[PDB]
Amino acid sequence: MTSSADLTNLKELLSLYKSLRFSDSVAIEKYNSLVEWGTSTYWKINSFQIPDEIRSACNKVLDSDNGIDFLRFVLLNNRWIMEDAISKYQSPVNIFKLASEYGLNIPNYLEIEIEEDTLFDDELYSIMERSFDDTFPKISISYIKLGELKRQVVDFFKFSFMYIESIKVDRIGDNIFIPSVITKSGKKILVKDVDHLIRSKVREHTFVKVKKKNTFSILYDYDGNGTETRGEVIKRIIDTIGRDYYVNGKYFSKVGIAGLKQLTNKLDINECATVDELVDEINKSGTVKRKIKNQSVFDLSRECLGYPEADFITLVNNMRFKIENCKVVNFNIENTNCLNNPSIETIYGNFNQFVSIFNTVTDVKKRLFE
Amino acid sequence: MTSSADLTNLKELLSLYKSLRFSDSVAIEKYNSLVEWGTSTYWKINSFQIPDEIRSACNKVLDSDNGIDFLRFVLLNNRWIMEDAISKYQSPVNIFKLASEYGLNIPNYLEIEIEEDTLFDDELYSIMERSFDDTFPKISISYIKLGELKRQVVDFFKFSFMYIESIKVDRIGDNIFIPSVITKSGKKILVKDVDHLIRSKVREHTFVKVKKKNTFSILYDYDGNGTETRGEVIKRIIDTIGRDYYVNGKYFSKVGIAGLKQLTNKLDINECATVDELVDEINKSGTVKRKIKNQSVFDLSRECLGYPEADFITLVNNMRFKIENCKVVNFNIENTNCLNNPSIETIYGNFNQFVSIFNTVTDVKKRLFE
Repeated sequence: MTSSADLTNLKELLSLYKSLRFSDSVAIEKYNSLVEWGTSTYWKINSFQIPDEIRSACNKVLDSDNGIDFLRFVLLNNRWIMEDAISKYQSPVNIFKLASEYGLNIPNYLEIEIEEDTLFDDELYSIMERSFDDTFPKISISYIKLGELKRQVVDFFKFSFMYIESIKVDRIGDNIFIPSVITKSGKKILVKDVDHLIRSKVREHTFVKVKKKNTFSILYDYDGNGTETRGEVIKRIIDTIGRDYYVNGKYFSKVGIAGLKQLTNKLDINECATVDELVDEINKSGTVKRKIKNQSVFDLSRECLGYPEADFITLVNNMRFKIENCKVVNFNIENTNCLNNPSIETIYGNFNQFVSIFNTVTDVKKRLFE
Repeated sequence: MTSSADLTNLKELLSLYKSLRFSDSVAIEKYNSLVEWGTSTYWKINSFQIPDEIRSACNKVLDSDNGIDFLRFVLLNNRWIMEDAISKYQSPVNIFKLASEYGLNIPNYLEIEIEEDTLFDDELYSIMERSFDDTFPKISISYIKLGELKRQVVDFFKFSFMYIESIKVDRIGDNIFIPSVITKSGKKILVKDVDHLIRSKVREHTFVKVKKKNTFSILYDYDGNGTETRGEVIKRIIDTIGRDYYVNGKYFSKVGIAGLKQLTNKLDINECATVDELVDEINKSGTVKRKIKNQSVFDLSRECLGYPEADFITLVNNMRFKIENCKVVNFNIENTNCLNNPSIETIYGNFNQFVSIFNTVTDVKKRLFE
């Protein structure tokens, strides 16, 4: 009832099971048939970097069914609100509960049992809309029918032209802000990130397409006559936001102790909340002092920010400056073409942080070999 | 006067000279200094596939000075008209003469000796414009100052709105055509390739931007409100050109014996100008007959055209057909979304050739095992 034949079949399963990733075709078809046979005899056979707070719970709930290949999160308001995962056999009904058990933000799952496949209308979405209470701006009303791995998607909306007057920031978390487009008619409009704002060509004192929906209203993508190149937009908005914010990831952040933070990082020392604490920690560290001594404020304050080696220079050589006491007080870029390079604008938006850490390292280097 | 030291220096030059491609930095700086020393002691230390007619002469004239890293050709009217090459020390004055000696099309080099760097005006370009006699549509008036590796570029022009009425082909070579936009005012307008035409939202019976210049007038790129997706354009133009042309490279070509040509290619046989010659050559070839027998007209007439394996199917499954005697007489695609894929439109434009070779292989397979 157990022979050598089954042994041979399972041996081939053994050998090619973890060569399945890139096997040859006959192996994959044989495996489809041998998972078949063994199951009745042997019973076993555009998103970006999500930091770890979510990846831990992801690693747990992916153990709930090995058909799960990814998890689908909506990033909103600096929150990862899962809605489902790409599973092959497990209906997400356990999955959102699990993700709730593992610290993943889930929505208010108010799913009307649908018998006949239908698309929702005025009430059919409105009433669920009240019942949802989405402090998160999620506008896709989708219903999962259990028995499938897809969904029914309903959403209705208008669009018009709104007259912007100015652009703002709005704190949403720790030191983090978003743009709230302010209109000549006293209304605020939302966007997703900084790059949504950029892509829009958003400026002041004109009309633009906006998609108006009842619970939320979102600044509509762009469709018009674009002659205003990207760099001009980047420069304009970087000035408009103010000189106190740099751009971290999808968001802003004020310049502050994070400079001392990164710097203490780069020199293998303890956290120093103030500057004299820093100079002390350096001074007692003969190696850190002696490895500052050989360097320049410029090379060091750019190595503490990881700009690659060179294109930094194509930037630097494109602006004029204002210095006293060997210390930057002002600066301004005058040729805007370089910003049209991708690797360039990531450095440009991230500049005021570099200026500040530069002044700081200047000061410590002055007072240390003082 | 020759010692062991020089031996050591040249040995390092020897070792790292052809590691220079990806050496480490000290090696490259040492090499900069040792090319220096040895030269006084040892005296030695968006273009696409250009077919070989030009690459042979390229390989010769790149031997004229090893500072030459590429050659810059302007492709025009199915001709590779060189204008210079990226040389580091050799002024192109010998290079265009060389390229003339090796069968490379050169322009009419009428260069006014400039003393003071200046930009040309009405006469200053016009007179040279007559003297040039460019049966090729090259509009860049650039002057090389000898003593540099750059140029002075002058060109002035207007633009307006022209009312197209229809679109045409125009034979330029062997079996090759171009589009000549025909306007409601009886004028013809030029373009570079098919893709210029595509990325031009070109249709019938409306106004579009055109850049008007004295000797040539060129259909201006697009800048307007684009809501008409790419696939719709592809379909429209493929129909407009006619059912007798497929798209080879940047150009068109009539369907014809090239089918028999490619087919004879794929089956390792002699050229057969007519179909019965073909059936004979197959019939006497027992191996070729016997390797047709196992196949299907479809798989074979798609292998003779190299469509990869699969997306062909996403195409095929998107159109309706018209067959008699197991032989396609008509077809028409009804879902246009797939054309927005790049690998898809290259197959779509190249279709009528496939239809024709399909009918042919059907016929030979019928008459052979007849």
